[PDB]
Amino acid sequence: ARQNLKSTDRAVQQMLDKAKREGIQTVWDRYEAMKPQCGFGETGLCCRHCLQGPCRINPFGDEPKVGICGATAEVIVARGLDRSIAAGAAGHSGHAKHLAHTLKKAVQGKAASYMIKDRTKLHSIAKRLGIPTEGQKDEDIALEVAKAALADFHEKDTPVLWVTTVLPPSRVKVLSAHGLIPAGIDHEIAEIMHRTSMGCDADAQNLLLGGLRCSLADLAGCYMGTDLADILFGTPAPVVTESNLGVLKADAVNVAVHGHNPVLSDIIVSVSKEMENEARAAGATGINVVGICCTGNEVLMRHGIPACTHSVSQEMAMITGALDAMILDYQCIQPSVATIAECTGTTVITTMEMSKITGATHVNFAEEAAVENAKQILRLAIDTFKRRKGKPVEIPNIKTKVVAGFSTEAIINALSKLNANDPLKPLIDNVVNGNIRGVCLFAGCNNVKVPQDQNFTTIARKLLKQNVLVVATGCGAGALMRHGFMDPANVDELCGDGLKAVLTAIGEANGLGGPLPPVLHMGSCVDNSRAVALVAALANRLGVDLDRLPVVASAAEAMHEKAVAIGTWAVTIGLPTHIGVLPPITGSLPVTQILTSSVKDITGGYFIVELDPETAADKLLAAINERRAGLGLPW
Amino acid sequence: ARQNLKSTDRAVQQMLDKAKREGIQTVWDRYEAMKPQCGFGETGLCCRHCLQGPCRINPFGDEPKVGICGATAEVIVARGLDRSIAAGAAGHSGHAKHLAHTLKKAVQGKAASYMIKDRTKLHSIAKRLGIPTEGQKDEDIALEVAKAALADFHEKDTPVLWVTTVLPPSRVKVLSAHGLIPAGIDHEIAEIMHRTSMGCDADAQNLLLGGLRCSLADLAGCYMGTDLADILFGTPAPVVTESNLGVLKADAVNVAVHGHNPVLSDIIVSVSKEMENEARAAGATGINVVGICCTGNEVLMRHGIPACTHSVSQEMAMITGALDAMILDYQCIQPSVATIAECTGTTVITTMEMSKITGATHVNFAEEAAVENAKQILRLAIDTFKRRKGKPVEIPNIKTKVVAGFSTEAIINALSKLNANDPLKPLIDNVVNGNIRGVCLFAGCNNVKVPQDQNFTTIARKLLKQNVLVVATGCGAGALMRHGFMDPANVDELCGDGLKAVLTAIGEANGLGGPLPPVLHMGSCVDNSRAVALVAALANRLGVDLDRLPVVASAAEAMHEKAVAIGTWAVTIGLPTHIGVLPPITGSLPVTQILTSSVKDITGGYFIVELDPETAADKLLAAINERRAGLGLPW
Ligand code: SF4
Ligand code: SF4
Ligand code: FES
Ligand code: FES
Ligand SMILES: [Fe+3]
Ligand SMILES: [Fe+3]
Repeated sequence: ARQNLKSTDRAVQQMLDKAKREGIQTVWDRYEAMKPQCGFGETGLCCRHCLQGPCRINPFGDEPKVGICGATAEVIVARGLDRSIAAGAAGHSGHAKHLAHTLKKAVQGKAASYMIKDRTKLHSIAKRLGIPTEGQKDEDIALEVAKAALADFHEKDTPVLWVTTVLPPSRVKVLSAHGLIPAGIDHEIAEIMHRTSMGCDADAQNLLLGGLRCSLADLAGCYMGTDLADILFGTPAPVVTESNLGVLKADAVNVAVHGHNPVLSDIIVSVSKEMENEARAAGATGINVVGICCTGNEVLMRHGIPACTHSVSQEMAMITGALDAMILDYQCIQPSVATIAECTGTTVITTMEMSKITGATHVNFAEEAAVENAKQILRLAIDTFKRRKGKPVEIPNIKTKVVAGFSTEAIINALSKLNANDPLKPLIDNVVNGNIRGVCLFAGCNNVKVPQDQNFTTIARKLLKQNVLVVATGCGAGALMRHGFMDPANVDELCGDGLKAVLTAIGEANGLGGPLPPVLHMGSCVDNSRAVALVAALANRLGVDLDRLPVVASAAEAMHEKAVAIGTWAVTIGLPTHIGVLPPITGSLPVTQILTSSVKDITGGYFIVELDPETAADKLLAAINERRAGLGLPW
Repeated sequence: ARQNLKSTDRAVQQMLDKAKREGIQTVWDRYEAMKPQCGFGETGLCCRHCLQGPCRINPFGDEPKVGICGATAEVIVARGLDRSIAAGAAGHSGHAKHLAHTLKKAVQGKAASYMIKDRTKLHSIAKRLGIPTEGQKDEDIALEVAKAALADFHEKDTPVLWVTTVLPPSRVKVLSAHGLIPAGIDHEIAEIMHRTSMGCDADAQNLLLGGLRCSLADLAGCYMGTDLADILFGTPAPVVTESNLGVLKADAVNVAVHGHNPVLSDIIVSVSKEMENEARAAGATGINVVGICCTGNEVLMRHGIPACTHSVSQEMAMITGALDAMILDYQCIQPSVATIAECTGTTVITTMEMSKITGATHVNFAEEAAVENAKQILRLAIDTFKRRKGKPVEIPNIKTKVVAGFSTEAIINALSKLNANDPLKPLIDNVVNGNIRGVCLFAGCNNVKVPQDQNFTTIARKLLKQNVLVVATGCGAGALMRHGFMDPANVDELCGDGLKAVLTAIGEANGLGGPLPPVLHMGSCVDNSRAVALVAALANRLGVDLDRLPVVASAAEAMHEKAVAIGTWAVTIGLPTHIGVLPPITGSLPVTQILTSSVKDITGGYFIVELDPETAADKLLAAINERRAGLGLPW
């Protein structure tokens, strides 16, 4: 088996060979077993929204041509897409809401393991929301912020403030004119589920406008999540760490935090440090916390916790034989981990009531008892380490250096070393003079249909050589970090001369041995909201709307409904947005044309669907350069 | 073509012949074109919750056996079902919320077309909710009720009051012990969409418990909808009217109200009466408003507006050639109506922003301008009548007499004529002495897979002969009314001697020429909440929980996600609940076993899946009789 056809990560390839000889089924094996996949589903031409279904429509040929109730291909495709957007928005609803309740508990004295760690961020959020701070106690300010967060989930006398206060007024005006500003986060989710149910909305344009509005409810959840996590756990600043499977250590208790919410992982990290002696009593060197997926990104960004792996290759951490525990909250966890754990010895532990996996151990994690619950969880990990005494493990000796922690505040601060009172100006100067061609955000998942990381690295290499400033989040950041794109030592190899000059000038002004890394890691998937903050700040500084900026996004290997939601809000706020996997929309040309073309006339953004990464890079460059030309700039 | 294989309604058969010779495609033709339907979808063994899909699992045989992410058949089936429940709950969220906003506007002076029509109901709801009334203005009481309604959509310091205040404390306690009381209506909908997204909840029991909780959010929406509609439009009392296509009149402007919300249809009815002279100026006798689906049920129950048709046969009203307008809000409207309108001349008019149909005319309907918007809509209808001057129409001369309007208040009042201060006692006495074997609620849709009305009438006939008191809502009530089950003249033919004696004694005490009708029409689908009120009142009077009462439900020909949600809350509140179509759960035996068996140990209710109606009737009788035996009663 040619493992490089499955993943371009050599550590993953090594574990795939191990899984094969041990007879352990992987995500790639389950994919092979699924081929050929259903063409109706692949194109979006299937509906199960009532008990008269399933209905399907032949992409081409003869009957069936229409759903039983009369639903056309346009309607069916648009309804399916809208439900995916709502599902993504719901995941970010759950995440943000979790943090809002935690902040509220903390400042009410009900969860002493949590506290206001970033007072400056708290006050800045309060001011943005219009909440008074002068003469007010921090705990009361925080209580008001938490109440405002929770209020954005339902209808009230104002729209969703985590949309209207985070985008420039001109953008809010454009969106309002089209009826696209959400009334409430969970309100929009419910309205999508209603309008897409049988015998309701049956006009493609109307349905898709609803989807754009629900995508902004998702944006609000993301931005709220980042805001609240920064208050509770600290705003990221530049950090140095490592990534890939080689960060596991045979002589340590290896504990992966996996899922999404720092409410959980942040405490695991702090408590693990207090349990060092207890781990040593058990014959370990200590507890080695490592990250998977977004919650890994959260603790990487804030604490420099090394990232083990991401997304599609998550099972491979277990295959090493050295993963003593995998601590889960929710989202993007392959439920296969629960059965693979039987083979590998790993203790898989769920912690949230709405996210259990048959065969896992469930240990409820209450914010009110976070430290004690964390100790219980970590003691299971220690017991597991003891059980593998004398057992061979195979940790690929493969890892990269990673510089990360580029929050928007961190980026502005780094730039301020070149211009203290106008920090964005040096960036803009270099866009204008051509040293920086534009900005591309890589975001989102890996997808088993695409050799792992192949689209991210192929596109990033082409853009970097063309002097594009590249930023990344989520498992896109994960892909790029595992392939060396966050190691400043690789700037000479990867970057165009203009971009190199800029990364070097900024790094040198920040007292570094040299440049910023080739790609700036802006955090987890909710932290795509940080990229919004940066872009909106640039828009405001320039006095133009986001759809005039040379900024694009690429979900190069997208998988989750959350990726569909984020991609859709990227388009809604005005960005050309690449998706590198086939979305289930191709069964309807009219829907495809709306999403890739006519939406430009509504929001200024648009999707670029392109499965070939070299071609995608060309299309992204063309989009950046069109923006440059629109600003009167050379390109 | 043997049209009786499609529908057992002779008026529908006649219109099917007309559609055939005119080449107009119908729902039955679109169904035929869809055969054979996908077996993966039919069994629930398909997942499209991420862009790695579509995934499927062979019901039997070889691979694929598991989803790409590791999702088992149990997980996939349970996640799909949970999303259907959430979608149903969302439709009732939208409906109830619409009414809450309307009530609020009315009493704030912003929508003068609306008012408090049922003051007694307003005060009784206030008291149930714990809202003070003494010394308070009606408008302020109503404002508090509307605010309480809107508050139940989100988390707050109390659970959903439209669950906890409408079920007996012992039932609330059972549900609370299992964590099943909703925190907020839209909150639960969003949590379902989150937990069922990729890489989240992956334990069938955990998922299904979540579904039961979300079904109670649906119950709350239903009960809220009925409560608010009764306040605004009046609580139904016994009425006499007619049903089936023969209620259309060639010499009148025929206007169908179709969809769900009385906010719209109630005004159409009142305004149509004011426009009689304008219709006569146009050469009509007047405006003949007729009902389709639930909004038809709403105006039938309150005003005796005749019901034209229901559910699967809705297109047939248009095929007569005499339907001048079809006025739509949302839900259960086949979008085919928009294209069929081109052939038939009918003006199809949408009115709600989130429910448009390509090719229809959209006329926005604002509560703030209800009368003017209604006149605009009706003037389109009048213009349409004028266009068919001299054109032959074919209205089947087929209709039945219908006695309806049996709200729970109406039922209690009718019983009170036998016992003024203990109205429920005569009903209970007759259950105990065997004159009434038990109670069966028929609810829900028709479904093109089942010859229209065949399950409803077959099951009802068997139960009535066995002295079961039958009540009905929605298009189940529609089926039964179109086949004569709401005409008291048919009591001798249909009813067992015991039931006849009871219906006669109650009717005679209410001053009738004779009995109540064979089946009691309790209203629209949200008015399934009326049946809950009745059953809960019986439970409270007897001092036992609902799962000890000889009461069952049958969604004999279910279709919509709303039917799945209602069926699931029927089970959750403790009822044996029949479904007469194949739900997409058979691909997982463990899920099937939970829903049809082990859930008894949680809530006392359970599903009875049975496609053969004679067998379903036997199973329903067995369930009733088991309840009788549990109470120590003969059977
Ligand atoms: S909603 Fe329409 S297209 Fe979808 S399953 Fe039902 S009948 Fe088929
Ligand atoms: S969630 Fe799992 S089972 Fe569903 S489509 Fe994605 S990979 Fe397949
Ligand atoms: S027919 Fe395959 S996804 Fe429905
Ligand atoms: S394979 Fe047919 S419903 Fe998906
Ligand atoms: Fe993530
Ligand atoms: Fe209905």
